[PDB]
Amino acid sequence: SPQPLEQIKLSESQLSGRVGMIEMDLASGRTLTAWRADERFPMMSTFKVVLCGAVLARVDAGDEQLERKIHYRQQDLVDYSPVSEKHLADGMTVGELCAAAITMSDNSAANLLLATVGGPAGLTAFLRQIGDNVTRLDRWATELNEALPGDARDTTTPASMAATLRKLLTSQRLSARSQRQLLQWMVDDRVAGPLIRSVLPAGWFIADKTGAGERGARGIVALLGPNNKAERIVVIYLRDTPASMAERNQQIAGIGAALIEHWQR
Ligand SMILES: OC[C@H]1O[C@H](O[C@H]2[C@H](O)[C@@H](O)[C@H](OCCCCCCC3CCCCC3)O[C@@H]2CO)[C@H](O)[C@@H](O)[C@@H]1O
Ligand SMILES: *C(=O)/C=C/NCC(O)CC=O
Repeated sequence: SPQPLEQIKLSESQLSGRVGMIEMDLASGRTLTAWRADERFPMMSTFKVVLCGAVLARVDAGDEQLERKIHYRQQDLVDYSPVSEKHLADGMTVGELCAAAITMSDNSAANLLLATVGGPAGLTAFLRQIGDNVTRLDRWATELNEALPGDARDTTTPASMAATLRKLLTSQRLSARSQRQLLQWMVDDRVAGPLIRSVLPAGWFIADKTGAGERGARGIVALLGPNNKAERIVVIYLRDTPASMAERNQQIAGIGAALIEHWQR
């Protein structure tokens, strides 16, 4: 594979879409590779990691409990609720809802959690509280993936999302237990984790949350590194490409291949 930046450019050319990417040292925040890092991209389901960061902050403050059982109804369900549709009778705990939202991309679980933090506006206020003045959530689970051209709703930038993920996982804004929990939910992703491991060389750590939307929108927020360590945050978003899901997945994997082959920088 060519150098990371060269591969990212080739991906735009081949997809006829915009790619946004940041490679950041998790421990220090040093930005290593950046491309359209300050441009806007729909977050799609990747917003679920920030959502659970807001939930964890409420737990730390004594305003929420991961054990709290939420009983919900069938009319509360939205498109794609693999886990939540199975618990209409017994409900799910707040912690279970976060595991479902992050590890299975369960949309109803995400919406139930979103309401507890004050809806899209409340999650946006949490982002401003931790110093992210760019990322914004405006709609609910299904509707936020529309990715209309030029629509700033439900967007982030690679740079803001990477900085926000680092703040949630390592800045001590969240308690030690909460930082560990958020990381473990990413490590446990069932949608893409196993698939990524199947193509990663031996020795590489992966934790992640992916997302997809209209007009080719696709994205992943991840922790990656050799020697089985979460060395760097890697955020890649794609938008406005007519390419098949398979080719968008392949182009993202290709950027990963470039990073892996040329990791020392
Ligand atoms: O010399 C480096 C490596 O070259 C190949 O590894 C390939 C691997 O066989 C292929 O499957 C992968 O595709 C890339 C898979 C990327 C997976 C996901 C990346 C995500 C993770 C973080 C966020 C963005 C993308 O590339 C590597 C590097 O060329 C060899 O198979 C491997 O033994 C060797 O150690
Ligand atoms: C999180 O990103 C959920 C996205 N749902 C929309 C789709 O999966 C459709 C992608 O083509």
